[PDB]
Amino acid sequence: VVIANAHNEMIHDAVMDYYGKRMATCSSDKTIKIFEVEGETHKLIDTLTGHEGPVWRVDWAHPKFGTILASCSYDGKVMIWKEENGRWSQIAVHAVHSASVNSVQWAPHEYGPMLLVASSDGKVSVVEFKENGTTSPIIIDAHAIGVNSASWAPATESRKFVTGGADNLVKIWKYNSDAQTYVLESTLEGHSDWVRDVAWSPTVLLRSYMASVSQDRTCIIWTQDNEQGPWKKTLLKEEKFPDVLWRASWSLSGNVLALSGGDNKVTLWKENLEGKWEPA
Repeated sequence: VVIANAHNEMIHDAVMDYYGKRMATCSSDKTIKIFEVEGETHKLIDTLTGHEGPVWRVDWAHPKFGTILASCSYDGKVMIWKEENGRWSQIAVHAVHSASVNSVQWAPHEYGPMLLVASSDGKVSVVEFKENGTTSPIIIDAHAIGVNSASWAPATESRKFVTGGADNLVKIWKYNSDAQTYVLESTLEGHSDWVRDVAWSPTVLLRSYMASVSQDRTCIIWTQDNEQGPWKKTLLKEEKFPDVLWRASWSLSGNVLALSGGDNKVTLWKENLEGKWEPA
């Protein structure tokens, strides 16, 4: 179902609506594109523009609040646009960070219309969209050099999300009505280089599963069982993948690992009966 040459500039992200019927591509050309996919067809609708620097990542909001797609660019700003009347418009612009923003994912509709922003400005922001338009932002420093990922943890307070460091550190953050904002929990060390990406699973089974990919060219699957329980570092393999590792994605169900390399190859992984990993 290829959509050959969607952009002019190299593409940095390919995400779909909750109903895999409409896509969203973003590139360096500072532009994002909306799509329609059927059997093998690709209808190109609008092309989102207002981004000064290369767009990095984008994320589809839950249909619960209509059609909304958020994008983050080098321009140190993340922007969201809705699709009222089949015509794409820019609803709000979030630019609190001072430097590139490399990741932006939406919170489980349960939580609400929340967006988690992680900038290379070393900080991270949490923003929910009220009514009138003016939101109440929440920012908290998260890493030394910077921040590269900010995946969320499923619903359960009890609001958690993992961060990937520019300083090689993976962290866990849980809300706190007494602290007024998300505070640190874990600080799982493991990578020798920078944490390129970290995604948290929705697999509600007995134990929690977290993925961490990095310039150190390895994935460390962080498995923990309960509050007490510490996270068990686990090398996806006791060798190095020839190139870096940029993305890690969790399948809806069946909990399978989508590990987008850098050697330009995508690999899939599963945890056999023991607790190790194998292809698919």
